[PDB]
Amino acid sequence: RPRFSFSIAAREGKARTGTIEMKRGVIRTPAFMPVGTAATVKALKPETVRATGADIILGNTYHLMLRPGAERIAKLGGLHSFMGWDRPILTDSGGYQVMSLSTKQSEEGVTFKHMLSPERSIEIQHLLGSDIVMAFDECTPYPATPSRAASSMERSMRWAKRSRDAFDSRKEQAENAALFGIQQGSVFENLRQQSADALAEIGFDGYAVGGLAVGEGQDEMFRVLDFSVPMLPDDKPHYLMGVGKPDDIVGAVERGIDMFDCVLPTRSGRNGQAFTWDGPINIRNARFSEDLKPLDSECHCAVCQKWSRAYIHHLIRAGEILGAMLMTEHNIAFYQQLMQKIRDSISEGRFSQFAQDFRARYFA
Amino acid sequence: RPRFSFSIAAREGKARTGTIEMKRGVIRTPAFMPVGTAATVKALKPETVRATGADIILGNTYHLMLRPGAERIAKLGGLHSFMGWDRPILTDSGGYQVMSLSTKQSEEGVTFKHMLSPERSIEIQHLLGSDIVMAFDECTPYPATPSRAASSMERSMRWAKRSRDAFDSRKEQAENAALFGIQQGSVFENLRQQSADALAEIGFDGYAVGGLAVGEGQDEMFRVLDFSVPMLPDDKPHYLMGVGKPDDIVGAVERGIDMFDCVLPTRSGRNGQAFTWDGPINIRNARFSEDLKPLDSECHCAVCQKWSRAYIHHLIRAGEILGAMLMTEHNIAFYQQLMQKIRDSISEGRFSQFAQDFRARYFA
Ligand SMILES: O=c1[nH]cnc2cc3nc(NCCN4CCOCC4)[nH]c3cc12
Ligand SMILES: O=c1[nH]cnc2cc3nc(NCCN4CCOCC4)[nH]c3cc12
Ligand SMILES: [Zn+2]
Ligand SMILES: [Zn+2]
Repeated sequence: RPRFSFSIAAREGKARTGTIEMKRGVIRTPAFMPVGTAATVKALKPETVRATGADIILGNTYHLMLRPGAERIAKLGGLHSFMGWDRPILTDSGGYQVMSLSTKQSEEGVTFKHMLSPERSIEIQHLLGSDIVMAFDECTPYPATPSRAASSMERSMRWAKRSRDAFDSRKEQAENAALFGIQQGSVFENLRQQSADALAEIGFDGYAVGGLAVGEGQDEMFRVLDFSVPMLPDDKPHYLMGVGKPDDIVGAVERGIDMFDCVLPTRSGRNGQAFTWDGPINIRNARFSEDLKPLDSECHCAVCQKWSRAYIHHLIRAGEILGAMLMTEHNIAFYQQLMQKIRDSISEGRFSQFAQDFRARYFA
Repeated sequence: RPRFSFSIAAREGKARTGTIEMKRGVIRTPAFMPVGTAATVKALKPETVRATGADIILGNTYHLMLRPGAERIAKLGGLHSFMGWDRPILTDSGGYQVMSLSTKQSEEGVTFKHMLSPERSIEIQHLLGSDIVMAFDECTPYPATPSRAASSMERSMRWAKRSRDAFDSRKEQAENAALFGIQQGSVFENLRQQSADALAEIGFDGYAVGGLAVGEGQDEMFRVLDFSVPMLPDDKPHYLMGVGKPDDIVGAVERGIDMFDCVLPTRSGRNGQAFTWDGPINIRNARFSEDLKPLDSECHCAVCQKWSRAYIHHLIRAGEILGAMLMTEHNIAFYQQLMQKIRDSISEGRFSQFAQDFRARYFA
């Protein structure tokens, strides 16, 4: 019923658990968003994505704005109808992948081989029918000089204001969707503070920590999160973009993050990597050829209820589509079970113990 | 409950409809068997294969005997457990693909780059836990001289007797599975008769028409079926190997065939060809880019209940796994709906009219 309502039900240290209520559904936080690259979570029907426990998916905009195109998807009834996912979708701005997959940069926006600006990005996300819209920003490369990081962040803040204005100008979008801003500033505490101040001044429904998971490594990422997350408004969701491995997620939650997206469970799945409570395994390895156990001994997913490591080993080695399907369903389910354990442990005031127990076993 | 019981419930001309009862399930005839190439019906979970209406699948033996190997599959609990399909499986002998995918031929069997003989084939199928076992034969190439066809057929008949003996020697196989013989003789009526006589003398649970769908074309295939099928025992199932397109199936049923297998619905599915009552379409074609209709307007499958041509067009053009999944599920469901319409129309004594109506619309 509500457009966007974030409620925090429980806390432990910097960690929070709660819910975001939106018109298309409730999102339990901390949340993991499976990534839909070109209007599909690779190798999964939407009903299967939901069966794993996902409340919301991320829709990449960059590919969709090229093919089939945002106007075409709108003509076909919007992204939800098009792909058959009726729950919330968070769309990215399209700019991150422009820089990584295409470019000419200016104050207006980015030209690439088309022009993408804050205004055009917001309109594209509107045409897709996004529930959570990301402001159009610039992900500062790493490493960056303080001066380069500063000028980059400042441009992102101007683009954040333009994103806000474009979103607010579209009545139907403002009434039915939410808008998140993205903090920049590289690894520099003062710039992160200036960025947080600028975003709070403008005002958003949620705040992402941008500019991380770009090669800096976990120690440095955690160091930056240590000071950066407390700068954001406490009463709104905190979203860490493009993170990450299970241990990255646990540590980020310990530091105040409420939302995550990553291609790892899907991409790894197709490549033969399965996540387990005892760490990742490569199912192609010969040691699994006669292993009748499920991928993970505790996992509640449909794959682990029915098929053996030996069978999935065979499928992946044979290049069979079903191999990709089963690995992906399991990995996404594993990620959702991780999030559920995180939510329950915070709710119960035993998250610290969970984090310690998780790491001891995962890295044994 | 029974090992193998074929009952004919209704007839119209040469067409029959009925059931084969086996320990793992009932098979409604005329039946279409989706093909499982390497212990998977490509891009489908077994539950989805069943949801389309399939009563039985065909398991290719050739690939499995190489990897993971028949002894390994037996150690892992058999093919049914391995792949998660608990209903009947018909296994081929492995010899057809040896000739088409690998060879040295002799009276003992075939050597290839391993030796495959009637005895080894039967043992492999036993290790897999097959419900319907195919005799090991030789598919005569087309065209063939009468003398070459004759010597080839005669060798197949000797191999059929050896297959029978090997099957009967394995108590557990003889008690729980069925054995089909394969008629040869190329396009020659006298040789087809000699082959049928030899097979009936030995005695099988079912009889396949071999040596067809090997380049002869539909007119010639139908011509050979016209005289060949009546030579087989009327009271046992008739199985046409490797057929075929929807119109091939309808015409073969008109000529007395009860069982079919073909890679077309699965293989075509992955390649972008969808079967419809108005003929096949290629979903990649630009004309489908904004088409909100389902693949077929009447189809009862889950794919046609939920997704548009436009979406599947997008998926297939993007090389997305979900595209292969949806196309394959629809095509297999379409084939099963065809078989259901065939069964109902024969039961109701209106199959002739159905065949005419089907062809008029399919080829309009
Ligand atoms: O500042 C950002 N602004 C807008 N989008 C982003 C997306 C981002 N994605 C990553 N990292 C992705 C890490 N992946 C891990 C798996 O393999 C692919 C890379 N960092 C990101 C930062 C930003
Ligand atoms: O005498 C036979 N003996 C044992 N196995 C067979 C398998 C057979 N498979 C075909 N034809 C297959 C036709 N396919 C159509 C679809 O594209 C691939 C070929 N004909 C066949 C004949 C025999
Ligand atoms: Zn699992
Ligand atoms: Zn359909």
